[PDB]
Amino acid sequence: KFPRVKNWELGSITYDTLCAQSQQDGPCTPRRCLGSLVLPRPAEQLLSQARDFINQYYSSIKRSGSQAHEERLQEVEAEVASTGTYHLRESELVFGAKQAWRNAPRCVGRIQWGKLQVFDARDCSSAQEMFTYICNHIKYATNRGNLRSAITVFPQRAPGRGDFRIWNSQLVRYAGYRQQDGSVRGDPANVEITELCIQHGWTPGNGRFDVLPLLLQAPDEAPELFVLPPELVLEVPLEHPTLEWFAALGLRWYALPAVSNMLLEIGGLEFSAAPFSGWYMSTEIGTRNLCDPHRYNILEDVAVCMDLDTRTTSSLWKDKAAVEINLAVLHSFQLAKVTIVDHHAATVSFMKHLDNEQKARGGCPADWAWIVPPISGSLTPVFHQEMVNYILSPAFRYQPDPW
Amino acid sequence: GPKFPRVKNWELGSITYDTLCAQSQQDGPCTPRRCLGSLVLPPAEQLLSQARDFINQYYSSIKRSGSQAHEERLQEVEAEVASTGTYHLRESELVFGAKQAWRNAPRCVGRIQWGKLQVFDARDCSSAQEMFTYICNHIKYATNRGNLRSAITVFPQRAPGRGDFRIWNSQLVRYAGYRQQDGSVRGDPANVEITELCIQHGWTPGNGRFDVLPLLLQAPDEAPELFVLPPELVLEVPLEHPTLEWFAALGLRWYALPAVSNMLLEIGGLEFSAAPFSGWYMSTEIGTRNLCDPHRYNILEDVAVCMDLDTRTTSSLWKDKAAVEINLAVLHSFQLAKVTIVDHHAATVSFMKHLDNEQKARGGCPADWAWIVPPISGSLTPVFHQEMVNYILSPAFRYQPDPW
Ligand code: HEM
Ligand code: HEM
Ligand SMILES: Fc1cccc(C[C@@H]2C[C@H]2NCCc2ccnc(-n3ccnc3)n2)c1
Ligand SMILES: Fc1cccc(C[C@@H]2C[C@H]2NCCc2ccnc(-n3ccnc3)n2)c1
Ligand SMILES: C[C@H](O)[C@H](O)[C@H]1CNc2nc(N)[nH]c(=O)c2N1
Ligand SMILES: C[C@H](O)[C@H](O)[C@H]1CNc2nc(N)[nH]c(=O)c2N1
Ligand SMILES: [Zn+2]
Repeated sequence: KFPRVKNWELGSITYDTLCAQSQQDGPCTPRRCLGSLVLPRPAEQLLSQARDFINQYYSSIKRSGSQAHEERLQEVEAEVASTGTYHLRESELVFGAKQAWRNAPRCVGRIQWGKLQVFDARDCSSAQEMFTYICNHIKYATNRGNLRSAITVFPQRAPGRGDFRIWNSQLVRYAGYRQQDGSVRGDPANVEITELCIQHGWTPGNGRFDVLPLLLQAPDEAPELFVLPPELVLEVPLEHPTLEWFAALGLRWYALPAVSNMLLEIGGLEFSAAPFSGWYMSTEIGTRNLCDPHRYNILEDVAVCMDLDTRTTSSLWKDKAAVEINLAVLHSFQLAKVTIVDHHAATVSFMKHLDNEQKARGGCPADWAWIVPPISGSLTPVFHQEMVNYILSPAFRYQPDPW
Repeated sequence: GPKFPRVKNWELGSITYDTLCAQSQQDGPCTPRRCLGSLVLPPAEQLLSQARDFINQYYSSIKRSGSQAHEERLQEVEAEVASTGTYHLRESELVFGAKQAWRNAPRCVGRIQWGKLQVFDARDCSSAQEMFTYICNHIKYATNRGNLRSAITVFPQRAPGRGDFRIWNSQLVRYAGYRQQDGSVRGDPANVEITELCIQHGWTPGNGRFDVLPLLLQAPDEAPELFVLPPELVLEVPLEHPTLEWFAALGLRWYALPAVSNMLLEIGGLEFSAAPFSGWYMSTEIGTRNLCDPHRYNILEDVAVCMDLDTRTTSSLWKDKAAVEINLAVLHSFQLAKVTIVDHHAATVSFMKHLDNEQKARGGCPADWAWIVPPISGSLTPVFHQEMVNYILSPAFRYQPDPW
């Protein structure tokens, strides 16, 4: 039937009936659960996704059955019948983008879902125009450190025509320069994208925190290279509140977390270039970006600066170092007046969100393994909260790298 | 290419495929519509097919699959179920299935040790006094004065039209939880119910934070009887911190032996309702869950205050700091007292090795990511970065309803 969802800290029980409105399969079956996998392994179709979304939309503005509702359904119906596709009204698009964020099972920032600035960029016809749009998104979202959630939406995909794409996974990323002695200077996650940029004519640096250029691709054209104006890219030097040697490590991170390679699906329409940004949760930088073994991997360095017993695991040097690194990030962002949220405040707001959604929709799709932060899991309330995972539409999806 | 789940390690870039999951006979809670992977609690013909499957597992494991002894044992079991409705396991079959149930347990991070398990056959036990004796023997052997040893004691199987053997307590060692007149709980809140049950059954209760509970043991079709463990059998470790000298003054302690006693051990359709097993602790079980869960001892605020942290703002990471020191204290104290313990780094490293071993041996390993990843320092350990497939294999350990 419907999943009984229990919170083990409070003894409380909800029933998820929102999951019944899932029209898309996930990776699991009764025989085996694949919930920990990061990636996923005619015109009547399109028409029904379209009607469904238009229905959601008119329900959202409390105008179901009305004249504008009926008329909008026929517009969509007439357009698909004749051209095999259709187009969204700006207001529908705004609604759709907001629902997509709201439906995102991995996002711990969804308390904010109704407060999203949506830029319509569907009147874009060149890489160069994409660059102008992207720069404005960055300026707006960054806002001198008082970060604001934004999405910019580029022209949808069209049958038998290449996609608009941003090649970079994030609008802001540090280069990863593969040294021929195996090692990597900079961010190992970005070795491939850095190499692509160089091949398309970028003059490379030799630092650990070199901001990449963007490769933008207008349909069926080679990607073009655009160096972002340094004044648009706000960064925070990292220093520790009590450990005065920490700043000497020469660490920094950018302020704007903007995903640029995910696909946005609304009403059966697909937007292959639709970068979005909010603000960082501190553990994203402090734990994953700086401490992941296959990223900057600074745990041992900091642990030695703290004069810790690296010899054995049981001294918990790793854990001690990690906490200070995360503390340094929160302190540094706070000192620079750049918006940040720690994992405790984050998960506390997420619980409140689960509650809002239970009353609003009868449930909330959430991915436990992603919502629970990378350190201090059970210290946060989400750890103790059962969650149901499923795919609702509108939705953000992964898509292949365009190369 | 391959028609089996693809499994990736994101730290190392390595790919595997799980073919073992194909052997799964029991469905879990998930469907294509929704993932319920994070939920904690999600006929002779029937028996025969389960039994045949197990005897096949057994003969495969001794490499006599297809043999005469194999086909004979099958006929023996089929003929035994024929005249009685049940069958019985040979001793070494019981040992194999006990070890295979542990090896199959998706939630257990200690499975590297699965081959080294002492199996105490107690299928001759006929009273509650006898259960207590066997349990005491288990505690003595498993504890081994601090040099801990994996063990399980198997009591008689469920029998048609006859009451189960049951240990009412969830563990062999558990602290009491006394509900106060002011609504609070003294001791361990996890154990309020079992505590009140012990009292109802005649236990004279203490009033400490760390009172060991008596066992409520139940022989077929009999009321449970109460048994107090002799204190010298129950090894405890006082908790101190290696540098913070005041930590020892908190008066915190924990027992050495983690022994689960309310789980049902299923082998070839046969159900062993009382089959307590024990290993040694992974340090975060004590330091993070037992000592810091809000609904357990909840000492995080206490420790933080002592460390002089700013408990008024989340962004001080005072929870994170205190939690680290509490885990360090758990480790340091067990080490100092020479009681076996494994930290969450060492444990996960060893579990990675287990996965590699099982990949070669069985072509996969069922594993519950939410339960394998530790409750602090998640992405600091390698299993965080390891994708896992979860499914039910048999023989298996299973949750069972509480006897009352
Ligand atoms: C406003 C502050 C926000 C915070 C604090 C936040 C937090 C997070 C975090 C921690 C993750 C996990 C990502 C990872 O660790 O790789 C995530 C993922 C995600 N977020 Fe946000 N988020 C915010 C805003 C937004 C916005 C504005 C959108 C889109 C409109 C969004 C959509 C998503 C999606 C689709 C994912 C999944 C990404 C993936 O599967 O790789 N979030 N969020
Ligand atoms: C040898 C050292 C062992 C270690 C370090 C270990 C570690 C763990 C840990 C950390 C858990 C998670 C439980 C929780 O967080 O509440 C667990 C669960 C489990 N273990 Fe072990 N274990 C060990 C031995 C054993 C043995 C000997 C058996 C059985 C013969 C066993 C069977 C299980 C089962 C069935 C679970 C799942 C419990 C549940 O779902 O409630 N383990 N183990
Ligand atoms: F190679 C890969 C294949 C699949 C997933 C992967 C990691 C996922 C991309 C990361 N998911 C988003 C990470 C991120 C970065 C910056 N900002 C945000 N962000 C912004 C708002 N909400 C999240 N997310 C790598
Ligand atoms: F109220 C509840 C309902 C369902 C599950 C829950 C937590 C699971 C009991 C805990 N799982 C066993 C915990 C445990 C304790 C002591 N030792 C061991 N142990 C020993 C060897 N391997 C594990 N596990 C509470
Ligand atoms: C294998 C595992 O599922 C994978 O590493 C996941 C776990 N949870 C995560 N959670 C967040 N927030 N971000 C991640 O990249 C991941 N990775
Ligand atoms: C809701 C969630 O599934 C629950 O809190 C789980 C998460 N992971 C766990 N992991 C372990 N090892 N032990 C547990 O009791 C739990 N509890
Ligand atoms: Zn699942």
